[PDB]
Amino acid sequence: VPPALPYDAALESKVQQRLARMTLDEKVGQMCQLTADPLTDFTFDPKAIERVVGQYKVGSILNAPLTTAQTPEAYARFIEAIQKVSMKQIGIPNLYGLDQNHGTTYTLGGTIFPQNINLGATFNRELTRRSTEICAYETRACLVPWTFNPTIDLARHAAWPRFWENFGEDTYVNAELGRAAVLGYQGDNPNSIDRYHIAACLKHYMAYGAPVSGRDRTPSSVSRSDMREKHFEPFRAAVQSGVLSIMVNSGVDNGMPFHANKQLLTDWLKRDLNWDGMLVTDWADIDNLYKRDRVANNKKEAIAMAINAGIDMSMDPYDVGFTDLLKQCVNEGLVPMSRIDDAVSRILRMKFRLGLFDAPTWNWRRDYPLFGSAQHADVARQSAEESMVLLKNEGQLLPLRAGQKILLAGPNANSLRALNGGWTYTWQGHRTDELAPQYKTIYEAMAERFGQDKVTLSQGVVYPKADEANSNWAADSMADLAATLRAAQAADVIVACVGENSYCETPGNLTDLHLSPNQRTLVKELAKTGKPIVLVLSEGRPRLVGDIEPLAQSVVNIMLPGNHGGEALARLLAGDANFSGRLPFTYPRFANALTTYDYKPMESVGTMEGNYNYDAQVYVQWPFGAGVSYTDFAYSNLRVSPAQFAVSDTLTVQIDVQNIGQRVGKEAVLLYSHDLAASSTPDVRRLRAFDKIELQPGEKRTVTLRLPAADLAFVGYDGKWRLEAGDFLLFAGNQQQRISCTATHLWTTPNR
Amino acid sequence: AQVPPALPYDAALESKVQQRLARMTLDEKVGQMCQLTADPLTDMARTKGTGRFTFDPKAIERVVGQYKVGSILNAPLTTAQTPEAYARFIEAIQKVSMKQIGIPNLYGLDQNHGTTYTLGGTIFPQNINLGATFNRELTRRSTEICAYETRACLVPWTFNPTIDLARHAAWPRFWENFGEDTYVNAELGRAAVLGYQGDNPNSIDRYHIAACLKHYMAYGAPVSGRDRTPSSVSRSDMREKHFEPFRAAVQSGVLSIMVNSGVDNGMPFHANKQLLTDWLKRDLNWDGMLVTDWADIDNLYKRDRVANNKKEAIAMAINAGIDMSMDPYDVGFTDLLKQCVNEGLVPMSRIDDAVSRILRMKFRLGLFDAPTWNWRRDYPLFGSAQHADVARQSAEESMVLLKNEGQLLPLRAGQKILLAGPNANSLRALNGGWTYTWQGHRTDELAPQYKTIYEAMAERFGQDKVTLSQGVVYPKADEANSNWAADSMADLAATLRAAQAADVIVACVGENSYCETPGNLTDLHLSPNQRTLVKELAKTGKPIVLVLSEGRPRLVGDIEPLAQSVVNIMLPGNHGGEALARLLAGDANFSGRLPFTYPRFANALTTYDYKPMESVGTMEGNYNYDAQVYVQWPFGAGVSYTDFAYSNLRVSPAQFAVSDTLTVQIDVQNIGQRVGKEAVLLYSHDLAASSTPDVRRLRAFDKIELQPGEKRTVTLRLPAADLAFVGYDGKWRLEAGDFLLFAGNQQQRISCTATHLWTTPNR
Ligand SMILES: [Mg+2]
Ligand SMILES: [Mg+2]
Ligand code: NA
Repeated sequence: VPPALPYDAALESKVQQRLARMTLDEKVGQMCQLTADPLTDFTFDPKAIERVVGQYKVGSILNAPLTTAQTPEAYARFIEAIQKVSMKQIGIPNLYGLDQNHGTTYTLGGTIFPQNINLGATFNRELTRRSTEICAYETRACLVPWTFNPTIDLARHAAWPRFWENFGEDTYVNAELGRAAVLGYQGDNPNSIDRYHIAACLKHYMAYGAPVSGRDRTPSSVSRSDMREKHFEPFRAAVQSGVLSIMVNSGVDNGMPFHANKQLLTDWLKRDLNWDGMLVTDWADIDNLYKRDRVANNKKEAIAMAINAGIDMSMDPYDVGFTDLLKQCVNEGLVPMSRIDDAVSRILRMKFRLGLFDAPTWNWRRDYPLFGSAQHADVARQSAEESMVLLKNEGQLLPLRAGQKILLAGPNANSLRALNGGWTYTWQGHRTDELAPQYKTIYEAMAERFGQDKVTLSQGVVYPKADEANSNWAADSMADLAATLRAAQAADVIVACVGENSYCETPGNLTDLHLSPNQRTLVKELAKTGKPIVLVLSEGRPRLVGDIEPLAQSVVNIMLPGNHGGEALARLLAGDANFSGRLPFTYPRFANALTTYDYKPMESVGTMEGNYNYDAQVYVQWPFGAGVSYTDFAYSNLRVSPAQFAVSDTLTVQIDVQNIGQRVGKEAVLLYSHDLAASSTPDVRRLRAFDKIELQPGEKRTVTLRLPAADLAFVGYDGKWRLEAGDFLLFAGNQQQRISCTATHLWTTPNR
Repeated sequence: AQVPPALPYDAALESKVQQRLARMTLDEKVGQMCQLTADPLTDMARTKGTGRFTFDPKAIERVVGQYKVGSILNAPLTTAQTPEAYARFIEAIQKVSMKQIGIPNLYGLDQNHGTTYTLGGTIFPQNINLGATFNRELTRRSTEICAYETRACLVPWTFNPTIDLARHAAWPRFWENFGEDTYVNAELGRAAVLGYQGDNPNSIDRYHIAACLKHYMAYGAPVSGRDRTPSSVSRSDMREKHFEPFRAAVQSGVLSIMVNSGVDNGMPFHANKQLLTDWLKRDLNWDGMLVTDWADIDNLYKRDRVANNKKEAIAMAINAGIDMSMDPYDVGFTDLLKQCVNEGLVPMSRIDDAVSRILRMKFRLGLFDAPTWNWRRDYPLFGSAQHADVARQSAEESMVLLKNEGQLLPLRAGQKILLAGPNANSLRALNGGWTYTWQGHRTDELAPQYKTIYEAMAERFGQDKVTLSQGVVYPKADEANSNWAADSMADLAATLRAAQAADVIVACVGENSYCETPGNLTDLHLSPNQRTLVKELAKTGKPIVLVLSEGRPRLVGDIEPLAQSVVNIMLPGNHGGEALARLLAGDANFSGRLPFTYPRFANALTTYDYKPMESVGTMEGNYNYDAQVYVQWPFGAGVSYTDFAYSNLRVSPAQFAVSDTLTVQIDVQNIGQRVGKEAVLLYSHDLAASSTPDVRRLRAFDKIELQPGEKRTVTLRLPAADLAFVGYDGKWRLEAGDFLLFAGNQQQRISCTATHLWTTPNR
C-alpha cells in the first residue's frame, strides 16, 4: 500500500545524513524521553540540562514543569535553555511534548475546550478541527511542537475513568473526529509542519478503553472481529491522514502487554499501513513489563522486548540509565543495530518534519498575539454549546423566560473544576478553581445572563476541596439542605447540577456506577417542593440517574464542557442558542446491564423474524444519538443509488431535512446501516456517515452522503474483511431504505 | 498425527452399528437425527380435563412410526412425574419404535441434581454446592444415585453434567456448574461422568445412564452477564480454561455433548465447525453424539440471522458437526433435512456419520436388547434413606461458614431461636431452579414432605425453641415466574418484637428460585427489602446468624458487618434444611469452601485467577497479591469450628522438566478441639512468563478428616505439564523458570529447567 505519509527524498536524505554522523551514545539518547522533573531545581537547573542532554544525550523532554500549568514565557525560557545545550552538544534539537488534550491543558491563560467526549456529541468535524488548530497555535506559543493527542480509544465501558478522553463509544465517530483533530493540529502537509502547527499523536493504541472490569489498566478481552473492525479502525483512519506519532496502550489484552506485542505494533500498524511515524511508549510502560506484568525479569530485558516489538522512544520517564541499558542490549546482541537505526530514523524524521533543526526555537514573544484571545474563546464556547445534549424537555420548560426566579442547586453548580474535569492545569484537574478563578462557573454565567436578582445559589450538596492526591474526588456532603429547600420554595424553576467532581486515570476508578447517594437524595428532596426541575448532568462518566430522571421535567447532559461551558449553558438555557448535541454513547440504566448501541440481535427483546426494529429501551436510559432541539426537524424522501450494488460502487444517499418549527437550529444528520443476514451475526445498527446543517424556520435542505460499498463490509470469523451478497437497510431519522449487494467480495489483504 | 480414541475402540460395537446403518432408509436416518419433546405425544385436552398426564397413542404412531423420530425428551407436561408414569409412557414409545423402526427410542431428561423431573427421587445440592465440597467421591456417588433412580423411570440418558465456567456473577446459570475455576469443573465433571456411566463407556448397564457434557463452550462468560448474550473470550482463555473441562471429561469417556446456545466473536456455537468438529470430535478423537440445545437450529435463522431459513440453518448445523437436533417440536425437521440431502446441501457421508454416532450411543446403553426393563422390581433403593443420607452429607459438606465471631456457632441447648427472612421456610428457596419444574417455582406445592430450614431447625432444636417470623416474604410465582425477584415487607414490626424475645436470630436471605433467561438480573445487590430486614433486626441488639440462600452471590457488604456469623448455603436441595440444622447444632462441622469469588461491588467484578496488574500495591519480586478491597470473600474462603495448621510443604523433583510428575506433600494438623474435614487446595504461580501469569491457579485438591490434634500428610501428584499455559499464539508452552506452589500459608519454589513448546493442539 502507498505510504501513509508522502514519500519525500529530501527529507529522507537529511535523516540519513544525520544518522550517519551519530555515535551510539547519541542514538540511544534520542530514544530516551524524560519529564521535566530531572531538569528542575519554576526554576530549572542549568547543570541538570548539561548532564541529561549534554552527557546522556537525551533527545526529548515532556510534561509541565512542577506538574502544573505554566505561562508561555516560563516554557519558552526553559526550552530555550534546553535547545541551547541540545544544538551545541548534540547538533540535534530537543523534541518537547505536552498532553494538550482539550486546548492547552498545561498552559495558563490558554483556550480550554470541551473534552473529546463533548466534541463527539457535536458531530461536527470542522469545529473539532478548529479547536485543535487553536490548540496548536497556542502550544507553539510555548515553544512546544508536539501534543500527545488526539485520544481515540473507543469508550466501551461506562465505568472506565478515561471514558471522557475520547470521542465516545462509536468507531466511525472516533475515526472521523480523530482525523479532524489530526488535521487541525498538523495542518495539511505532514512533511512540513509550520510554526503555527504541531505534531499530533494518536493514543492509546489500542483497545485501551475496553477493560473487562471497567478498571483502568486491567485486561481487556477483545474479540478477533472487534479488534480489527472497531478498535483498530480509528487508528488506521487517522494514520491515513498523516499523523506523525502514536502512543501505545499501557494495558494488556489476551495476556499480552501491548508494549511487547510485535504483531500489533510492527506488523498491523507500521508495516501493514506503511507508516513511517514515531511510536512512543506511554508513561513508564517499559518498566511495567517487568515490574507490573512480569513478562520480563529486569529492565534490560524489558527494554529489549519493547524496542524489538517496534517502540521507538521510551517515556522512561525518570532515569538516564535507560541509555546505558539500551547500549548493553546492543552490545549483548539483544537488540540489532538495524532496529536502533530505524527507531532513530523515525525520531529524526519527526524532528525534521517539525522544522526543529532550522528553528529549534522561534519568536514566541511576537508571533502568537491571538493566544488566549476572545476570538479563540468564541470557538470554545461554540464547541461547548454544540456538545450539550437536551435529553428531555417536557411541557416546553426550556428555554427559560424573563421574570422566572431560578434556583441553582447541586455540587456542580458553582465550580470550574466540575466543568473541566481531569487533564486541566493539573493532571487530576483538582486545583482549577484555585488556579483560574477568572472563568465563569455555571452559577456565574447564569447570574450574568438572567440577572443576579433572578438567580439564587443554594447547592444543598457540596464537594470538598481535593487533597493533594485527589483521593477524595468521589466525596460529597449535605450542606444545609433545609436552607436549600426553603430557597427552592421561593423560586419558579430549579436547575440542579449533579454528576461527578474531576478525576483522571486510575485514581478515578469507581466501584458502582450509581450517582452518589447524597446527590440522589438532593434531587428527590428538591422534587418534593413541587417546583419544576431542570436536571443538568455534569460528569465524565454516565452515572446512573434512573431514580431521579422521572422527577425532572428537563434533562441536559453537559458532560465536561470546559472553561466556557458555563457561558454556553446559560446561552442554551436562555434560548440564545439552540440545542443540537447528540449523545455519542449509550447512557445505561442499571449497573449490571451495560450495553452499547451496536449490539447483536440476540440481545434485543421481542424482535420477530424478518423485522429489524430492535429494542433495548428497558436497559438504556438514553440511546446513542439521543438529543432534541428547541425546534423540530422532519426527515423525508430517503433515496439511495445504486440500489443494487457491488464492492466497487459508491452509494449516493440523499435525505431531505426541514426545520418545521419556529427557531433556527442545527441538526446532526446520522446515517446507520444494518446487514440483514450475515455469516457473523450482524450488529443491529452501525453509524456509517454523518453531517450537520443549520436550518432557518421552514427551511428544507437535501443532505447528500457518499458511502463506499466497502463500508458495509465486516470482519468475519477468520479475521478477514468481507462484503456479502444480500440485503441491507439504511436508516436516517425514521426513514429507511432497502438495498442489495449483488456479489460477495472477500479481501485477502489485512485492510480493505 | 492422532491421539488414542477417547472411548476405547470396540470392534463388535462398530459391527453392530454398521450392519444396522446399512439396513436403514433415508427416512429412518433423518428420523434418528430428530429429537422432540414429550408435548407432541401428550393429549393436551384430556390431560387438562383429568389433570393427570395422558399420552396420545395415535401421536406416538405418527411421530415415531411415520416420521421415524428416534429420541424423545423432557418431563411430560414439563412437570416431574412418578417413575411409573414415565415407564408406561416409554413402554408405549418403545413398542412403536421396535415394531416400526427396529431401533429403540433414546429418552433424555435433564436430571441435573438428582432426579430433577422424577417425583420422590433423591434431590441433591446443585453443582455449585458440589463445587464447594471439593469432594470427588461425593460428587461421583450423587450421580451414581441419580443414574440408578433415572433408570428406574426407563430413562437411560441425562443431559449432564453442566461444566460451564461461572465467570460472571450476574449470569442466572451461575449455580448449574461447579464454579468459576477450570480445575474444579474438570475434576468434578469427570467424577460426575464416572458416577452416571460407570467404568465402561461401551457397556452402560441398567443401573447407569449416558452422560452429556454441557454447554460446549464459554456459555457462562457473557460479557454483560445476561443469559444467551455474546461472550468475548480471549484466545488463551478459550483453550486453557473454557475447553479444558470438556477435554478432561471427554477423556473419561462421556457418551454425548450438548452445544452452547449462544455466541462468541459473532459466531453461534451451533454453526462453528472449527470448534464442534475440529477442536472437539477430531482433535480429541471422540466418537460420541453431539446434540443441540433447545431449538438452537431455529435460533440460527430466527435469533441470530446467520441463515435465511430453517433449511439453511439445518444444513449449517449438521455440516458443522451436530448429530441430533433438539428441534424440539416439528417433525417437519425430517422433511427439511431430507431436502438438504436431495439438494446436496449436506452430504450423505455426514448423515451416515451422525446416524452412526446415534446408533453407537443406543448400543452402548444396551437399548436394542433392552429397550425397556424391570422398573417395578430392580430399583428398590429409589428414594431410600440410604440415598437421602448421601444427599444430606453432600449438602453438609457444601455449606460455607464465611464468618463466625465470638463462637456464636454452633448453637446450644436452651437458646430460643428466631427464624427470619424470606428463605427461612421454603423448599423452593433451598432447591432453586431445575427442580420438579424448570423454574423451580412449584416445589413447596409439589413436594411438601421435605424439610424447610425452619422445619429442620425446629425438629433438631425442639419445636418449643424455634419460632418463625419472616419479616419479608416472597410472593407465589405466576406461571412464567416473572416475579421471582419480587419480595415484600411483611409486618416488620411484629418480627422485630419476636426478635427482642429470642436469644439468637437466624436470618435467611438471598434469592427465590429462577432458571435461564427469566432469571436475568440488572443489579447484583441483595433486594432492598431484605437489606432493610437485616439492618432492622440488628438494631434489636440480638446476635444474627446470616444465612445466604441463593443461586448467585448477591451483594451483602452493607449487612455483613451486622452479622456475627455468616453461612453461604447456595442451593443445597431437599436435604439442605436437615444439613444446615446439623451444622448449626454442631452435629457436623463446617468444611465447605467457596468455589467462586464473592464480589463486594456491582462494578468491580473479578475472579481469583486474575492478572498481576489488577492487584493493589504488590511490590516487584513479591507474589502476595491483594484484591481484598474488591472481594467480599475469595475463592476458597471457608472456616471450621476447629482450626487447621499447614506445614512441611515439599515437592520432588523441585528441579523438573515436562516429562516429570511432581510429588507434592503437605502436612495438615487439626489444632482445635473438634473433629472436622479440611479441603486441601494446592495453587501455583508462574513467577514470570511470556504472557502475564495468572496470580494463582488451583492445580490439585484433596479433602481429609482429622481428629483433634491429628496431623496427616497429604500427597498430591502434579504433572509438570499442568504448569504449562496457552501462550499468545494459542499453543501450550511450559517455560523454563521458577514457580511457587502454595498450600495454606506454606509455599515452595520449584524450577522448570527446560522450555517445552507443544505443536499439537492439546498437551
Ligand atoms: Mg448480509
Ligand atoms: Mg515462568
Ligand atoms: Na415440609
